[PDB]
Amino acid sequence: MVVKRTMTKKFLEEAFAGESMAHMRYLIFAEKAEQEGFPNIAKLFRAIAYAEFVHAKNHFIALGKLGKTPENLQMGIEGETFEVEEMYPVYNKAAEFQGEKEAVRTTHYALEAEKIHAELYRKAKEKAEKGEDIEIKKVYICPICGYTAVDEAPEYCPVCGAPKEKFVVFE
Amino acid sequence: MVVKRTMTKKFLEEAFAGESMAHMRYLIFAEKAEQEGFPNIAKLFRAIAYAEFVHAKNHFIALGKLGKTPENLQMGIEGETFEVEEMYPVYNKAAEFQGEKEAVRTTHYALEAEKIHAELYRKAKEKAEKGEDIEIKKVYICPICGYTAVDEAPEYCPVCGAPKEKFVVFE
Amino acid sequence: MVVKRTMTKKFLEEAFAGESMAHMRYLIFAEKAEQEGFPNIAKLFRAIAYAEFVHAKNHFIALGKLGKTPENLQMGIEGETFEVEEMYPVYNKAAEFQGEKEAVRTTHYALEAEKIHAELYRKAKEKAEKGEDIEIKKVYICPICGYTAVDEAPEYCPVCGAPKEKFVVFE
Amino acid sequence: MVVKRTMTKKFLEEAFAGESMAHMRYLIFAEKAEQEGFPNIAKLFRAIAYAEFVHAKNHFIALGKLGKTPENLQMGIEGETFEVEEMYPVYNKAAEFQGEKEAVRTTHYALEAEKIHAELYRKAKEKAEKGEDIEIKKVYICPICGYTAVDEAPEYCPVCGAPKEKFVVFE
Ligand SMILES: [Fe+3]
Ligand SMILES: [Fe+3]
Ligand SMILES: [Fe+3]
Ligand SMILES: [Fe+3]
Ligand SMILES: [Fe+3]
Ligand SMILES: [Fe+3]
Ligand SMILES: [Fe+3]
Ligand SMILES: [Fe+3]
Ligand SMILES: [Fe+3]
Ligand SMILES: [Fe+3]
Repeated sequence: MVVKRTMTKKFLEEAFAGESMAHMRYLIFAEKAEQEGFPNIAKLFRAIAYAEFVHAKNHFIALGKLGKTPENLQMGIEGETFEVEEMYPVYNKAAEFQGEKEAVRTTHYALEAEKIHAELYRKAKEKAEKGEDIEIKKVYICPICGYTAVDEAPEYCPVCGAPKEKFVVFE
Repeated sequence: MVVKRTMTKKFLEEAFAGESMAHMRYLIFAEKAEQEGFPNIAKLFRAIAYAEFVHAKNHFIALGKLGKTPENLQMGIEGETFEVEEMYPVYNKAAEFQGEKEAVRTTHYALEAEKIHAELYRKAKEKAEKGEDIEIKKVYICPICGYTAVDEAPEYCPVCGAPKEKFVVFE
Repeated sequence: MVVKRTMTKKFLEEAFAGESMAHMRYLIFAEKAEQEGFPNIAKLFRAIAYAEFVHAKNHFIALGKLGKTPENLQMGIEGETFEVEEMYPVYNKAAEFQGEKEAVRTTHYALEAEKIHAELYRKAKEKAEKGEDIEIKKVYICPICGYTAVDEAPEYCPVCGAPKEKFVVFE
Repeated sequence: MVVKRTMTKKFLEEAFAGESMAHMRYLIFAEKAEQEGFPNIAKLFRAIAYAEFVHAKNHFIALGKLGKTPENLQMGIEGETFEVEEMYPVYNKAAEFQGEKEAVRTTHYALEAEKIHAELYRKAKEKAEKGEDIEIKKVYICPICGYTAVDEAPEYCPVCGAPKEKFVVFE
């Protein structure tokens, strides 16, 4: 059963946030580990990242935030709406005011790529509240700007300008 | 250049935290979607999670926290030590005092399964600054509690008693 | 009109928190300043603390949480209930587990003296929704572990045992 | 002895923040209460606010953040520098971007009056490390924009435009 007392709820939320941070950091370290002359350290990094994922999933289930697929899609829709309507524009404008190139560039990349996720989730929710699965194949993702390309893949990136060969395929 | 202003650094740290949380949530959503008759929505969730990973990696690179393997290995060691020694016993004590079965069980699993990551990382560091690669193969991870079993794997999980075949191998 | 946007609401809440912390810090600084040989620096600290109070009051008015007293007492009642019931026992248990004399002593002084505020506020609210002011006089307070003594004053503080002459009277 | 373990430090810092918030809220409620037909409610509000101040002071001393006046003034100097350089300009620009009148007005009042506090603290500090007290009298504070006037007080407020009769005297 979901926890009700406030303090244990706060503690579990903080634990989930920490475990997610740890898993993401380990994933980031693994890429550089495999990019250097130590191919077998990325194995350990990915295994322990999976362990942190398991811990975070256990914490998430403990709070009882998981339901059916339509509710998960609704939560994703709300999260995506908050990430490209309120947070990122303000962060980009603050970074412009303070005058630093890297933060402005990163938020520029992240600001223009999040507008599609909400549409995809809404389509999935409209097609999932009845008993049927959507049709999709060979989703392309950029490794430099995170740009969701569905089915067809543009020859060059309309955000950074990377060639189509550089993309990663999820099928 | 690395971000030196305080407000932009705080903004980017919060954005990194949000992206990591979103990526973890999307991975959990995909895991749930595989369990129902929607194999394609799991693909969509995985692709969007990889996009969130790219966003968070760009945010992490902007802050300049990434370097060579010894430094991020030491960072992982510090994080694991902090997680095992201080936070988890306190959370377990608080959950025991308030009296939630789920929080106590999850914290018990976490504090009993997280003890080996620090030792593994500590050993690995003193070989990744001289120039060689670690000799570890075929790592095992439990899918319920998450206990890193290196090379050989026990017949049953000492923490939860899961069968051997349930283990997720990495090689 | 009240502030409706989420991001700027969060910004104003954080600013209010910072102003309150600064005002508390200045009020604490003034007491030590007057304890030494500088009676004018205490005056400067008091004036600057009042300026911070004005800032925080403006921030509070902007967010729109201040209104008529009959409904205003409810926020204080809820805050006192949360402080006495949930937050403080957990902190006391954690400080006992980690083993710090100062934290345990401070929490023990805290939870045992915060119990009367909720009762006083409930009585004030249920006597003050008809247009009449409550009949109360000479509220006493201990200067070490403040225990809200109403009207009459005990000879010694039941919590710390301080003499009666040290009580700070309000009239 | 100062608290050294991390979790107790976090808990005590959160408690201090909560107590400061409670004190400020109670002060504002008292000021509203005395503005209407109930005079004696403000007495109770101010008494319990003093109790919250005592609790916050105990928590602050527990973390051992208090020293002599020379070093005490440094914390105020740094706080004012951060408040007037980083936080308020960014908050004002964000409020301008989102387009709300109240937040822009409050931040405009706040950012134009905090520049003199750092100078006052520095002037007090240079005279404090030698062993003597500064000379100051009749400090005026505006009650609708927080504006520190030293000795002489202008006829009209150069920020809001209030007459010099409305000010409050801190002697
Ligand atoms: Fe963990
Ligand atoms: Fe996103
Ligand atoms: Fe791209
Ligand atoms: Fe297990
Ligand atoms: Fe301020
Ligand atoms: Fe209280
Ligand atoms: Fe007492
Ligand atoms: Fe209180
Ligand atoms: Fe200030
Ligand atoms: Fe003014």
